[PDB]
Amino acid sequence: EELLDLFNRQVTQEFTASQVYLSASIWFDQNDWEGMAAYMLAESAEEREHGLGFVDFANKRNIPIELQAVPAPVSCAEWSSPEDVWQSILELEQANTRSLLNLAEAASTCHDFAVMAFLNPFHLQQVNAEDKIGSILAKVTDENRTPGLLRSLDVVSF
Amino acid sequence: EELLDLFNRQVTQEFTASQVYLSASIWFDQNDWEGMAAYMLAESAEEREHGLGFVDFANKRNIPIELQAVPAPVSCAEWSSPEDVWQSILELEQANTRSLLNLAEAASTCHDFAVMAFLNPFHLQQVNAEDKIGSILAKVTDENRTPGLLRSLDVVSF
Amino acid sequence: SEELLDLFNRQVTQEFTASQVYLSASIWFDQNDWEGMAAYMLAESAEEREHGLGFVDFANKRNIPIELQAVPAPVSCAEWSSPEDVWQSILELEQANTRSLLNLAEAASTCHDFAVMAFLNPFHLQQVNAEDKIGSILAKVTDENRTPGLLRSLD
Amino acid sequence: SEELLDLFNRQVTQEFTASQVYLSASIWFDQNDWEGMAAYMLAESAEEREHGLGFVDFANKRNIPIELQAVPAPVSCAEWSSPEDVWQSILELEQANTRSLLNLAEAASTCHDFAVMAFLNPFHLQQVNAEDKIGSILAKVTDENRTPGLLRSLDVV
Amino acid sequence: EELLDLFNRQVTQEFTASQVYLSASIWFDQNDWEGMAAYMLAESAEEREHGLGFVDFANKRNIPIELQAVPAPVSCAEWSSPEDVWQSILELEQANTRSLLNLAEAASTCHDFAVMAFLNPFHLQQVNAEDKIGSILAKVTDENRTPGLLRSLDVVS
Amino acid sequence: SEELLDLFNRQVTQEFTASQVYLSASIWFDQNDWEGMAAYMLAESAEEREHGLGFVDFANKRNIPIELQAVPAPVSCAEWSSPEDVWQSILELEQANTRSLLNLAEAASTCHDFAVMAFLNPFHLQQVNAEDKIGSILAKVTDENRTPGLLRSLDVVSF
Ligand SMILES: [Fe+3]
Ligand SMILES: [Fe+3]
Ligand SMILES: [Fe+3]
Ligand SMILES: [Fe+3]
Ligand SMILES: [Fe+3]
Ligand SMILES: [Fe+3]
Repeated sequence: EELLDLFNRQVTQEFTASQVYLSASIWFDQNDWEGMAAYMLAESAEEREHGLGFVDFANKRNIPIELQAVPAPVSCAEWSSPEDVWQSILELEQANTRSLLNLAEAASTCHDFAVMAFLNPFHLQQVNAEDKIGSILAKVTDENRTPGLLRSLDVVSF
Repeated sequence: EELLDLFNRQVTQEFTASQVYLSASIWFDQNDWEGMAAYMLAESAEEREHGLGFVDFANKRNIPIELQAVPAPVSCAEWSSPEDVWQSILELEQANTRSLLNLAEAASTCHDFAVMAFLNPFHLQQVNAEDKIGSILAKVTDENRTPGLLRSLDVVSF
Repeated sequence: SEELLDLFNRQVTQEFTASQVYLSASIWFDQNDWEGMAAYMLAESAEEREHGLGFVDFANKRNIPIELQAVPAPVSCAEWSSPEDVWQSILELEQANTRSLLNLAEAASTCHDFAVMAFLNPFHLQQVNAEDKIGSILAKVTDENRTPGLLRSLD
Repeated sequence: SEELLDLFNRQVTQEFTASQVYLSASIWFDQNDWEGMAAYMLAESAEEREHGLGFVDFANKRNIPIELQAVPAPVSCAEWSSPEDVWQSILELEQANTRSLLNLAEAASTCHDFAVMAFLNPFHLQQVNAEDKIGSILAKVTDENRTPGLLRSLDVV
Repeated sequence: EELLDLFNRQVTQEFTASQVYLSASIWFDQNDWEGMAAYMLAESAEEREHGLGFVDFANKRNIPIELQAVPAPVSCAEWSSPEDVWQSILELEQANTRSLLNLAEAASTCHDFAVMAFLNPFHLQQVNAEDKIGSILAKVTDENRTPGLLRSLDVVS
Repeated sequence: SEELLDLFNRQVTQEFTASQVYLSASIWFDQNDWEGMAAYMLAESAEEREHGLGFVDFANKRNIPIELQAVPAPVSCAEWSSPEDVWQSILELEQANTRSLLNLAEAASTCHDFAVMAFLNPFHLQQVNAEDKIGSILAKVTDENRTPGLLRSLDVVSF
């Protein structure tokens, strides 16, 4: 079953994203962006919570879950500035949205109304996540035009 | 794109509805039905809030909103009793409902799960609204069979 | 449209039917001195009645004619002889409850009745939880009843 | 004795029957935009079910075997055309409810079943109150319904 | 009466300004200036409240009100930066002020003391509004001389 | 010190690996209607992840570069068929967690890295408590499961 493999994968995607968020916190912390680091860390925990929510529903609905490996984050090796980090995070959220939409498609094809109902809050959370990340990225990109100015986004606002 | 156009039209319909409700408040106040007036004023505000909720979601989801003219209400030229006003308000809500349904249809066809999730509470609200306005119109039509009687219940209820 | 309106009317019957079966289970348990299991069944009986009354309220608001049907006599109680038999029947009840909701949602879907489908969502998720809760209780009951008297300690 | 046990089972059914009849009254009232009277009937529907539950509880304690019967479909609601028709059916229902409790009490009395007679006492008094209140409402409805629209006033109370 | 047509006009002008504020909110939100967007959204609501205030007064004083179309905001098509938006909003407020002054003019010629009294707080509100928009626009125009810096006005409020 | 810097990195991986193993135990228990044991495992999964994050934080402060590695898929779950099997695996996991900390501490001792040793101290004591508590639960489980049904009683009662 496709629906069931995709549900598994979704758990994996949430934990993958949690680890990518953690990688972002690390790069920020190492480069003394403690505000952006705390934001990424908080998002890491929340992504893990989403994974757990998927796990709990699957268990209730007798969808067998077998935990997969959580792949090592790869984009950190390339990051040179906060702009690069926030852009990777945007891509991560876009990919998170795409995987949920694929899972919803499979559910819709199966007439699985319970799964579709379960996913609705996630669909709306993704809209809010891509908007928030996108907006932060816009701010960072604008402020990084003047040397040192972005270092005030961090200290003040986050 | 059909879903962008319909999403924009939904915004217009909410604000059109807001103005129609305001027109109703005005007719009521000018004819000394202050309770019925207060109710229409409350609704006018709430319809505008729905509109703002659509705009907010559209902004987040990158659906470009271009605000359109809000047309002049016209039913208020033909009103001559409260019954006429409540009947037009029922028909407004029926058109608000139809319009949400067209939107949902477009989103369904596009497999736009986030838009469909967003609309759900509005579908349920429209059930409530058509029911509440139907009920008031029934009461108005019944009480208006005895002279003076309708007036005694603007003054009490509302 | 006719099919959707009659399935909605028959969902009310299903909810009340399930209420009565829960009540039946409560009775068997009380008669056989399982007051803890009887209390649980009595609470679910009230809750299934409330679900019915939710369906009724919604139909009234959406102008779906409701005509209340006979609520059938519960019949599994004639054959229950252990708690296990009762909880197995309640599990079957919930699985049937789930299928009737899914059929209704299937007819709404066909009719493009977005409002009805939205109404049903919380109920689909409630049935997921109900089947899981019942299934778990039955697993426990089945395991504990392997030793004489032990199940009496769960109650 | 057999007859007493029969009648006790029956009473449970009668309570749940009346619960459904009150629900049918709520429905007709809601459908016809009498939300106040519909609220009233809904609350009574709940209450009748609680009475039935109290009989089941007692029977279980006293080892009167109960076996739940079908709850018949309400029938009056097909022919109601105005609130007067509904309140009239509900008065009859309560009148019927009183008769079955009195019959059950007769059977208990013949058996010298003092515990059953004691259990029934608060219900006999509740039935007096119920018939009084329903009768009183029916009287208002029937009076106020002589002026078009005036009964809609009662409902907003 | 010109006095009556101008009073109706004024309602349309308050609602037009509400819609124009809403269009500025949208442009800001779409361009990730969430602080400016919130500010414009609150002003949109307040202009609607002013309109509603004129409507209520007109009803009380038997000034027949007939609601006009609220035209579509047009400046938003050409905005490219926050400076452009704020400049349009200043122009809206200036227009808002002239219209109130024209209404007061008509009221004065008619010796309509009640309308003049009703308008007093709005005249003083407009002085405040022009001053406040003018001051934000001066900050915006100054800060936008250094790339990124304006993005700090938004974030700090 | 590269040995030190690698072992520290590997310790993060070990804490997150343990987090996932505890999640897998939680899942087994839930699937098999042991909701009390499943809650306990879930709690422990969060706690191990917290330890991992504490090691990350200290590394960042101390300029020990952390590069996150793959967190391996739990595999003991395939073999579990009773709660005893699950708790046995979790004992062995903790024993492994203990050995990894001790090896890290050895490396820090060789390097005279007093700050790393001081940092590890609370974890060494936590590991004593952890092994003791899992070992104790495993003893109870093993005893109660000698009578059919009895172990259920103590998922539902206790936990
Ligand atoms: Fe997520
Ligand atoms: Fe609306
Ligand atoms: Fe149910
Ligand atoms: Fe009764
Ligand atoms: Fe103004
Ligand atoms: Fe650890």
